[PDB]
Parts: sequence; C-alpha cells; structure tokens
Amino acid sequence: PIFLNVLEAIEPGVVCAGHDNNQPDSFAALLSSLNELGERQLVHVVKWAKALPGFRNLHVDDQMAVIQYSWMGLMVFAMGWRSFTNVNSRMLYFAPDLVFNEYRMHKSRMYSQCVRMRHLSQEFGWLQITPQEFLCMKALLLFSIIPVDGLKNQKFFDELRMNYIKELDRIIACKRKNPTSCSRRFYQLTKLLDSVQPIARELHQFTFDLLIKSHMVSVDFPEMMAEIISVQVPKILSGKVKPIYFHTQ
Ligand SMILES: C[C@]12CC[C@H]3[C@@H](CCC4=CC(=O)CC[C@@]43C)[C@@H]1CC[C@@H]2O
Ligand SMILES: O=C(O)c1cccc(CSCc2ccc(Cl)cc2Cl)c1
Ligand SMILES: O=C(O)c1cccc(CSCc2ccc(Cl)cc2Cl)c1
Repeated sequence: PIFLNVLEAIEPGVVCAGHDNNQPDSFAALLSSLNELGERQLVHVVKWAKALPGFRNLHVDDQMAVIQYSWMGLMVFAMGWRSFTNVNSRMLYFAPDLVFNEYRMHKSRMYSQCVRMRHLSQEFGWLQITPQEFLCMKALLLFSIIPVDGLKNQKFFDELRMNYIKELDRIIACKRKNPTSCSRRFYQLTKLLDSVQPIARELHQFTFDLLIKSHMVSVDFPEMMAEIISVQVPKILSGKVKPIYFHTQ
C-alpha cells in the first residue's frame, strides 16, 4: 500500500495560530490571527505538496500555481476534518489556540461561512469518512483548480490528476464486493469534494474584500497571504482560474 504509506507519512502535524486568547474577541484580532494561521499553514502545505507522489513531474511554475490556487480549499477541508475529530464538529477547530465557538463566529463577521464550514465538517461524520478517504480526498483537492487556458504543461497535470482519482477509487474499493456500494460511495465522495469549492470561493471573496479595506479595519495580513490574495485570488474572482467540478453545478 505504497501510495497511502506516503500520504500517511507526509501529513502535517498540529499548527498553532499564535492567538493570544487573553485578548478580548474582536474582529481585528480574530481575523489577524486567522491570517497568521494561514501564513503558517502555507509553509506546511508547500512542504507537503512537494513530497506528494508525482508532484515534481509538474513544471516548476505549475507547482507554485496549483498550490497558490488551491490552498484555501485544502485548508478548509483539513480544518473540517480537525473539527470533526477533536470536537465532533460542534465548533471550528482552526488550531488548538483558535477554536471558534458561536461568539467567535458572529464577531469574525463570517457567521454564514462558518456555518457552511461546520456543515462541511459534519459531513465527515454523516458519511463516516475513514482517515484513508480523507487523505486521498485532500490530495485531490491540490489538483482541483486551474486556469481556463491551462497550465505550462497541462498534459502532465491531467495524468497526475487522473492517477489521484484512481487512488481514491482504490481506497473506497479495498473493502467491498457487490458494487451498488462502491458506486454509491464514489458518488458521495465526489459530491463532497465538489462541495468544498463554493465555500472556498465565498472565503476567496471575503478575504479579498478584507485585504482591500484592511487598513481601515486594523486587520494584519502577513507577506505571503497579502501577496497571494492580491496576485492570485483575483484570477479566481475574475474567472480566469476555475475549479474542476466532478458533477455539473
Ligand atoms: C483567508 C482567511 C485567513 C486564513 C483562514 C481563512 C478561513 C479558513 C482557514 C482555515 C484554516 O484552518 C487555516 C486558515 C484559513 C485559511 C480566512 C478567511 C478570511 C481570512 O482572511
Ligand atoms: O516558498 C514558499 O514558502 C511559498 C510560498 C507561497 C507559495 C508557494 C508556492 S511555491 C512551490 C514551489 C514549486 C517549485 C519550486 Cl522550485 C519552489 C517552490 Cl517554493 C511557495
Ligand atoms: O503512486 C501513485 O499512485 C501515483 C500517483 C500520482 C502520480 C503518480 C505518477 S504520475 C506523473 C505523470 C506525469 C506526467 C505524465 Cl505524461 C505521466 C505520469 Cl505517470 C503515481
């Protein structure tokens, strides 16, 4: 089971937000912390993507590209998994030092999005996602958003992505026999993967808006997040980069 040994080996540990929970909950302080958390998770995402099977087959510019388009979806999905395993999805477990309860949801001014993330989180429970299904789904999220005109080497990207689809099909299928089941299950996992995208997009709009007005509102964006949110998020927002959906929406 080489493919899973690797996914299971390179999975990131806990990342702390650095939030001072002694501060009173405020928009400026909650969002600044979520932003630092994002900066910190990006270092780990980069290191993890580059250790994935087949990832350095991609053109070097394409490597930076797929990471910079898909981090939001990756991080949302993983946070939903954390939330699911650490607090049965009752709260959003951004990090051990930044757990959102209902008060933090309203104060962050992202109540509706948080609610949608909580929903995502509860699906892991509703569908009984195994840890192997989770790891393979999250790997496939690295490959689920690309420019409409293609990458530098799109042919490589297509092959890699096809392979990651087959690995997920394999993880479902090391277990079952009479194949209504395997067929139903693949359908649920692809539907769940698709559902990450509309949420990632709401958060794209949100953080963009907020970067634009950050000075007026005392929210800090660190270097990389400011750069990625000014340079790559708008390509998504302007429709020049789009998610790859399994089913028509
Ligand atoms: C992008 C963002 C900072 C980073 C947040 C993001 C919401 C989802 C999220 C979950 C994580 O586990 C890491 C941080 C991130 C990626 C936030 C929405 C508004 C804020 O600007
Ligand atoms: O280097 C970083 O920490 C960073 C920060 C934000 C976004 C990305 C995407 S780069 C992924 C990558 C691909 C190829 C090479 Cl040579 C080198 C790299 Cl770092 C990387
Ligand atoms: O072990 C695996 O499952 C695995 C998973 C993903 C990718 C790869 C290697 S694919 C990388 C690749 C890139 C371009 C082309 Cl044309 C052809 C290929 Cl085979 C192997």
